[PDB]
Amino acid sequence: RNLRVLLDTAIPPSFCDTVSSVLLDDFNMVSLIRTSPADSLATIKQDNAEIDIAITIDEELKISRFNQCVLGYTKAFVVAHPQHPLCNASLHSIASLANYRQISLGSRSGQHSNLLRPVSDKVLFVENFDDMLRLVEAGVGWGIAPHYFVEERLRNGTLAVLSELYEPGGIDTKVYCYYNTALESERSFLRFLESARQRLRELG
Amino acid sequence: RNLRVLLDTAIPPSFCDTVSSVLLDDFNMVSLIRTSPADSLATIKQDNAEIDIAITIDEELKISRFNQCVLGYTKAFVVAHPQHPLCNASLHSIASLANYRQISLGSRSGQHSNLLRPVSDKVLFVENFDDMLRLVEAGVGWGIAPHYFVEERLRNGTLAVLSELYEPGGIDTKVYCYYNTALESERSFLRFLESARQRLRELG
Ligand SMILES: CC(C)Oc1ccc(-c2ncc(CNc3ccnc(C(F)(F)F)c3)cn2)cc1Cl
Ligand SMILES: CC(C)Oc1ccc(-c2ncc(CNc3ccnc(C(F)(F)F)c3)cn2)cc1Cl
Repeated sequence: RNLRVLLDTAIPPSFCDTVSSVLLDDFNMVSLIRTSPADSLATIKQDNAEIDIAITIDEELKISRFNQCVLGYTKAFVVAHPQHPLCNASLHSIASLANYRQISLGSRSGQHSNLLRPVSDKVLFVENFDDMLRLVEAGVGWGIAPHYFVEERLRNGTLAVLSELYEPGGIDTKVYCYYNTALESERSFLRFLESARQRLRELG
Repeated sequence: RNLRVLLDTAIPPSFCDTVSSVLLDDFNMVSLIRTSPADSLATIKQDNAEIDIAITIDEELKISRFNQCVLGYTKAFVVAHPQHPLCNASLHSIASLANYRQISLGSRSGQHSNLLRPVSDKVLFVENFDDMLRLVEAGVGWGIAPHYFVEERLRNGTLAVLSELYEPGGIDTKVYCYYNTALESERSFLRFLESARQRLRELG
């Protein structure tokens, strides 16, 4: 039968690399789908999408018709222009960053998870990290981005990090894997889980 | 828009690993499809399948509505049971292997490419390498298989190689990449080509 895997934008692509390497060996067709973390959960719930596996950071225990396991952790950072105001203060709190503009990830349904619910009251919603960064690089605000996006930008100084007194080394965020009940009865999935887990570990 | 990549069974899975790693970065949805090498070409020709990229070993310059490039080489071997008759003779020719039973890959359309057209006159068609090997291990005949299938079997002695005076180190077979004209105008594809090429090289 056909499979349809979903990976949110927070998960780096070299992960879907190793996901498809494994699943094809014991399948016919594997469809990889990318979505904003704000849209990931809402997508699988639609019975119309026939999503069989979802791999995202958003959290929910009330998801129905699916199950839930943990694959590992990804990494995120609070970034802002190097000359952005809050780099002068090595001691900026949540209530201090809530008074500036955040570049959040707006959802296509309007709902906002407790995960990606913006922190600031002055917010400017986007649908993807590429646009979140095009703004943050212009100094329009700050935002929380995956490590793989802000990796190059941080090394060459186009972009600085604000989240080091909060959590040194970046904000670790669980990657979860929702999966439809029927795949419980199958090896390859268990083989995929063990490989996906060892795959997210190697990214540290 | 949506993409649908096709990989034949002769190409190992860790290759579709690196194919999807690259394409997703600059796409929304990538669908990976596995097919017997005998069925690969016939599939893309069907305009009903909406195949956008095909990656197989079968050869044809008259393919219409597509283009054609070369990605690298895979490897194959002529294998047979270790106690199979033709291991006694270190000097078996094509006309000597044509008198025994071959386990070929039959096609769903009946047609047989000049590539996978069986060599022997006594042939037993299968649709996949797993069944080709279940027979060859039983000593029902010999067959031409990809390196990644007969890798473990050869190391632990469950299966021997007959194709070393023909071509030492295994029969190298070009992997090609057929691709629809519209993708000519795009970077990621050129980025995919250069990565897929360096990916098949690393498998040597
Ligand atoms: C420096 C300190 C004073 O400020 C902050 C520290 C931490 C947080 C913070 N909020 C939400 C979460 C939940 N997880 C994510 C939310 C959004 N996106 C992502 C990802 F980028 F991974 F996709 C992950 C994690 N951390 C917010 C602030 Cl403002
Ligand atoms: C030892 C010698 C005396 O015998 C032989 C030597 C070589 C050949 C031979 N024939 C066809 C081709 C074409 N390429 C493939 C055909 C089928 N399958 C595959 C793959 F496995 F890769 F998918 C590749 C290559 N080689 C046949 C014989 Cl009998």
